[PDB]
Amino acid sequence: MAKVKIVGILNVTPNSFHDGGRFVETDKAVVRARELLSQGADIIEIGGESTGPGSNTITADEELARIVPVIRAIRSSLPDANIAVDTYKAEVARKALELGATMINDVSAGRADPKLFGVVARSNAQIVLMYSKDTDPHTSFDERQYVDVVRTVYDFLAERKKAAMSAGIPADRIILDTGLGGFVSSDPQYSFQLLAHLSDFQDLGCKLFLSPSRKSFLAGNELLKTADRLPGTIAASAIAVLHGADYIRTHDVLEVRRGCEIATAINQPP
Amino acid sequence: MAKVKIVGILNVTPNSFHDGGRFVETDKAVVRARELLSQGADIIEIGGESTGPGSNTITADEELARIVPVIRAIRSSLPDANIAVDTYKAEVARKALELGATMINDVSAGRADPKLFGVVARSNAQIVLMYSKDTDPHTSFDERQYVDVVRTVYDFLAERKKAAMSAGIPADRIILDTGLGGFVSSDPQYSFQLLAHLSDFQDLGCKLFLSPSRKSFLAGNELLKTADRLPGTIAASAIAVLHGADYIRTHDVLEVRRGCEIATAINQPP
Ligand SMILES: Nc1nc(O)c2nc(CNc3ccc(C(=O)O)cc3)cnc2n1
Ligand SMILES: Nc1nc(O)c2nc(CNc3ccc(C(=O)O)cc3)cnc2n1
Repeated sequence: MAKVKIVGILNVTPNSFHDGGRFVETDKAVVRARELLSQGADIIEIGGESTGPGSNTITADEELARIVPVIRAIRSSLPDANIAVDTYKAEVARKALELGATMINDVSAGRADPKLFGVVARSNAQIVLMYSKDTDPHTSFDERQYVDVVRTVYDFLAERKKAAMSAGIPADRIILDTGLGGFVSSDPQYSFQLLAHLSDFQDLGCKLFLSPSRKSFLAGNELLKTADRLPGTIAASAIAVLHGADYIRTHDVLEVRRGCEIATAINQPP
Repeated sequence: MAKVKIVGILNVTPNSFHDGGRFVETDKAVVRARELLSQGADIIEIGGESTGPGSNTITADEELARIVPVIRAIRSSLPDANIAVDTYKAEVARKALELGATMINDVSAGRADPKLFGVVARSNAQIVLMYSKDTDPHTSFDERQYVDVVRTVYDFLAERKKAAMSAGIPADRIILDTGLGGFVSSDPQYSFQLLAHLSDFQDLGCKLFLSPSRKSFLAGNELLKTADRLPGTIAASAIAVLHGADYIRTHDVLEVRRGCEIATAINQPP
């Protein structure tokens, strides 16, 4: 059984407000991609629009203005790099694929932009379909309750896979993500239940993709801030791999790679 | 489902027994004990004789000269702390129990000293019986092979539990440890198989105790040295808890506690 593919998060978020222009943010992104690769990332995932807590929506033009220089610079300086883009906007995905990205990660599962499925279908790229409790990726993180969150998410992902296939994406280019954290509920129990039952989602026939990545459900009893959730991220990501994850999305490539290697080894027979 | 109990390692083997100082400074050990407690250790485990790579045997007299001052200082400045002692020697355990230790951790599983079982039986302390491929804790770490390491270790622990009980120790005071790292084999695959099948040991009726703690089986494909094994230790300890460990022994108390809390949460039913 194979190693997990580590997806290193590269957020392009211009919020410094100083004398330097867009080039400073682009240069920051390139140094960060080099570091992620140094730490053993298999894939560099570029995102121009945060969907974390308290985030809001940007225009497609602003999102392209952020990620296009970055993709260009990484492709030229690091041509071996495997590039993914985190976007739910068809116009953003189309340009990113033309510039050499090979993976599109859609937190809306193709629901925010009905044209995105066709953009990926006409390419050679893979698509990540993630479960979210609402169609809008920037909905507030309410305390959503579930009678059976595993069944709810499973039925959702089955439906979205069938829609992606009807739009022309073959099953072997579809990757599935249960969602975690606020995407599921501000109540952490449901994220833990998806992690406990993650192997069930292998019956949909698709590779699995997870992003524990210091999310709110890892706050624990101490209600840890983001900066203190690295131990919890390592544990959650290792257990996800133990239960079938093929991709792990993370800010902390070195540590999460090494932790998930242990999970992979525990999964091996003699 | 209860939290794991975190056993914080306080090893007071001196830097260089023969070349430098004969003992550690007692106040520095107390400082470390206070940090382990403040990081969330439930138990402080004092040991005067190390058993990792290349360790040296020491006499019972010298072992007492190491741990007695440190136990006395901790019981005076931290009387609420739970004390365990890591020793395979009956005369060390006897004095440790007199001074208030409530758990004896024996890496020989009661084999190295025929009197140890009886000393523990005449106390109210718990005893940890760990599997090792050889009785002598300082045996070199050979590449021991197994046809079925789970079966071998299971039958060993069943036999040591029966021996402890024959010596008057009740089953509800017996704690079992599969061993990890060189205690099992210099081949890491056998330590991963024990972790993968740890739930098989719940048939024995005893709480389970594990010490991933930056051991050699966490070296991975990079053949990481001790300093780089914290992520793997978090992942292995978390997975051990997910698979039924009741105690986790570590010197990285803060991080391993937080990671293991995630494993406990994933184990909880809706
Ligand atoms: N495929 C996939 N899977 C994710 O889990 C994901 N998460 C984020 C970032 N969004 C969040 C959402 C919630 C939280 C919190 O509750 O803390 C944090 C970050 C962005 N892209 C993502 N893509
Ligand atoms: N109950 C229990 N369980 C242990 O696992 C343990 N380990 C050590 C320390 N000994 C070792 C042995 C092997 C290795 C390596 O291969 O790296 C490292 C340290 C000391 N007390 C212990 N007690």
